[PDB]
Amino acid sequence: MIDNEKVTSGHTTTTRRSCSKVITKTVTNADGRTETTKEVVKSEDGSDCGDADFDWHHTFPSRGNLDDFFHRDKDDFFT
Repeated sequence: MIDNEKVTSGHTTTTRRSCSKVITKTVTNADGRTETTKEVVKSEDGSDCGDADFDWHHTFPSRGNLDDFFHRDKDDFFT
């Protein structure tokens, strides 16, 4: 119903790399259409953002959850 993409309000993100940021949105429409938006950017230096990694992401067919937890942030205990 409502064949129209919502306004999709969101920070739209801006910084990538300094923190782990992976954006994959794959839309499969049984009508025969298929678009794939993929953007993997992982800090190539250091690798320690948000006390570990800002946002985790994962790989969903279209949308539903990150199989992790957005805004991830916690102390890695102490080896």
